[PDB]
Amino acid sequence: NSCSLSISSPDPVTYTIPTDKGDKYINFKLDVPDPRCKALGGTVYFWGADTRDGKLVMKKGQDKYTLMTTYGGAVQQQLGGGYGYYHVSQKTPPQTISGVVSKNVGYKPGQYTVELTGFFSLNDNKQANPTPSSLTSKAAGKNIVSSTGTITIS
Repeated sequence: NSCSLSISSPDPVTYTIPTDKGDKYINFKLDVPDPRCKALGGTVYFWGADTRDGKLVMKKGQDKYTLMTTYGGAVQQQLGGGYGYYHVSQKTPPQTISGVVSKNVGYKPGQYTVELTGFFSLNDNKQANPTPSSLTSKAAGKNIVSSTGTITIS
């Protein structure tokens, strides 16, 4: 089938910097419709502009910062981030992506924008687990989505 993951970031996340290393996660609400597409395993693959592989970047105006974004939500244990996929069933809820700020920095206050993709690798006709090798042609044929959320530094 032909399906994609939603991207809904619910307003800027409030980054509390109590001790600089406070750290917080920015939530992007991803969701794949049609249980038929989800039945494959609806593997969640996302990437932004982070410095490691591409995860997320907080940017406002001319201030873009690359942070190590590793997501949770429903991720398998902790194997997340770029190429961090989970096993979605036809009855699995939307997949939430969480972005982690460079807590080694302690950025300056501001409402930054975070760019994220987050498609699901669809296999069709299997109902078990999609092929991660399909990521090699990610932009080709696959319904890669992209949105921009927000991070309020505090």
